[PDB]
Order: sequence, then C-alpha cells, then structure tokens
Amino acid sequence: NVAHGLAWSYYIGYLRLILPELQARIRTYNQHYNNLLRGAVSQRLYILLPLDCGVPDNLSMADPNIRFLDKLPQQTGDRAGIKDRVYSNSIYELLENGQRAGTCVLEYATPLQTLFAMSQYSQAGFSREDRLEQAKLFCRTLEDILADAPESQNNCRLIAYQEPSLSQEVLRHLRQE
Amino acid sequence: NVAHGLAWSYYIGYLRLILPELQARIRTYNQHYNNLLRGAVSQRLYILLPLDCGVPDNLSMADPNIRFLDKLPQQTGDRAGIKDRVYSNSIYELLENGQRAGTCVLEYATPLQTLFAMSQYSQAGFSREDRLEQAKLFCRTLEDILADAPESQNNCRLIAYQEPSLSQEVLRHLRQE
Ligand SMILES: Nc1ncnc2c1ncn2[C@@H]1O[C@@H]2CO[P@@](=O)(S)O[C@@H]3[C@H](F)[C@@H](CO[P@@](=O)(S)O[C@H]2[C@H]1F)C[C@H]3n1cnc2c(=O)[nH]cnc21
Repeated sequence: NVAHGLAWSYYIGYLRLILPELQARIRTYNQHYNNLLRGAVSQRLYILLPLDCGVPDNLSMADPNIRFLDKLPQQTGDRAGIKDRVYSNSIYELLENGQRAGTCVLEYATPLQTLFAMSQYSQAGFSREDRLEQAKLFCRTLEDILADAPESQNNCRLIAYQEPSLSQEVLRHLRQE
Repeated sequence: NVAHGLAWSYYIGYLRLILPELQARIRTYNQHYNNLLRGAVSQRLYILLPLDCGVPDNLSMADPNIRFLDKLPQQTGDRAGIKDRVYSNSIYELLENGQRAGTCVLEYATPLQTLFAMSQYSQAGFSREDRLEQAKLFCRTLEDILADAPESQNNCRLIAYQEPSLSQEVLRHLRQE
C-alpha cells in the first residue's frame, strides 16, 4: 500500500545513493577529523524506526543520553535538476551512566514522518489505525529491499521499537556487532 | 495508489517546508548576489513533470537552451534527527535565439524518478504501463494538495508535458504570469 511506495522511495532516493559511499566518509571523519582521543565512529548507519511514527526532529531532545557530536563530510550529487544536492548525516554519542558508551551515525526514517502527517491531513484519507499497519509494512518492505541489495552489505542496521531508554536500545544494537 | 503516497510525501517533506520561505531566498539572491545587470530571478519555483518519468539529473543536458546559472542561498533545518539538513535549489537561464530570455528556479520532481526506478525493479512489482497512470495520478494529487494550501499561494507553478523544446515549454509558463 502507501508504505510500499514510501519504502522503495526511501531505498531508491537515499539509501541506494549514500550507503555505497558512507564508509569512506566515516573513515575520513575518524582519521582526519575525529578527536584524537575519542574512539572511532562505527562503520554502519543506524536507522531508527518508531512504529508509532513519532519522529522528533532533534534526536538529543528525544533522549538526554543521546546528544549531537558532529556531522560527517556532506555528500553532494546532481539530482533531478538540482546541482550539488547535499546529503548530510549527524554523528551522535550514547551515554551510559553519564560516560560516553558509543558513537555512531544515527537518524530517524523520515518517511515515517510523512505517514504521520498523512494521518493528520483530511485530504490524505489516512487513518491513525491505518498508520500503525503502514508503519510495520514500511519496515518489512525496507527489510526485503535490503535483504538482496548491493549497498546494504554491512552498511545499514535497522532499529525498530514500540513504546508501551532509546539510548540503551541503540546501544543494544551496536554491541551485537 | 503509489502516486498518492508519493504526492503527499512530496508536499509534506519538501514543498510545505521550502515554499513558505522561498521568496526571501530569491530576494536575497536578486539583491545581494545577482549580477547587477542580469535582471531578476522570478519569485516562483517551477517544477517539471515529465509524464514519461524521464528525469535526467542535469537539466542543462536535457536542453541546450537551458543551462545552470547559480544556486540560491541554501535552506537548512533539523529534520528527523539530521542536524542542518540542506535543502538546495538551482537557478537556470532559458535561451531563445541564443539570447537569455528568462531566469528562474527550475527543477524536476524527484518522486517521478522513484516511480521510474520502481518500474525497473523486479521486487517492486511495478509495470511500465502502471507507471504512466501513476505519473498522471501523482500530478493530479499534487494539484489537489496545492489547490488548498497555505504555502502555494503564488509560489509554485507545475509544468507537465508529454513528448510525442523544453526551454520554450518553460518559457511559455513564465510569460503567462
Ligand atoms: N538528503 C537526505 N537526507 C535524508 N533522507 C533523504 C535525503 N534525500 C532523500 N532522502 C530520503 O529519500 C526519500 C525520497 O527522496 P527523493 O529523492 S524521491 O526526493 C525527496 C522526496 F521526494 C520528498 C522528501 O520526502 P522524504 O524526506 S519523507 O523522503 C525522502 C527521504 F526519506 C521530496 C524530495 N526532497 C527532499 N529534500 C530534497 C532536496 O533537498 N532536494 C530535492 N528533493 C528533495
């Protein structure tokens, strides 16, 4: 349904184009930019998938243990008539007991915002109960696309969750690899 | 169908967020940046909508009479966990008889690329004959959304066309206003 088109739109428009050349940006940020004494940013992009489609624009305010650190060197590409369209990513630190536990490139999945707004708009004809299924369907279709993909070899880890600690949730995924 | 979700995704993710503050960027580009002797960039964003979903990434190579001139001051905004996500636009000149006839902010509608790719991917389950309808449906739903919209007051002009001169086609729209 709607999530299927958004899931493919996510892969074709963003993931297919930044995942193949994300490791090099992380290498550049670790070697030439990262504080000489603050460890290394992980090699994988971690994508948050809140099934309730609650996607705040600032990660830091969604969890005190998560706070912005830096941005990777931005990626530019001529896209659909725009010269040097800028694809940017933000590096975040994860705090356990007040000490930095993990550093990674973390972001939400923006198509989930689009689903949330469509449920809020009258002309979209989208219901709140419809949203919760489309949120799950979006994650499924995204998983299927990345399962056979020449860009998500070891570049992309999905983080889905339903709320009855996000920092502990993300940390859980980093330590599994 | 798929186009409906992409059409709303286009409005909610891009148009709702740059149209309200596009005129000011054009003013800044005309007053503080534009060559003192090259006229003024139009106040409206013109969006190309090729119904065949053929969307080249460089406008200049799609028509010799269209050629890149400059970029507007980029718009930044914290979006879905990305700090200072950059929304950029490119200014193009239109050539009639080899002399500059019009200058405007011109770009393709990227969701049409997404539709084209989905028709090319096996797992998407999207057909080429399905595409041509979804291309039309995408334009219709976009028109409906902008018809009652507090951001497309006089900010956005859609340019749809089917190929049996793009520069003459775009020029035709500028002179109607
Ligand atoms: N830089 C990025 N950072 C993070 N995620 C990104 C980025 N780029 C793409 N994605 C993801 O890929 C999806 C499809 O993207 P696409 O190529 S089809 O174009 C998108 C969509 F049609 C719609 C946005 O909706 P949304 O964000 S929920 O979906 C996106 C998003 F999930 C309007 C278009 N649009 C947005 N911003 C710009 C811009 O600056 N220039 C030109 N067009 C732009």
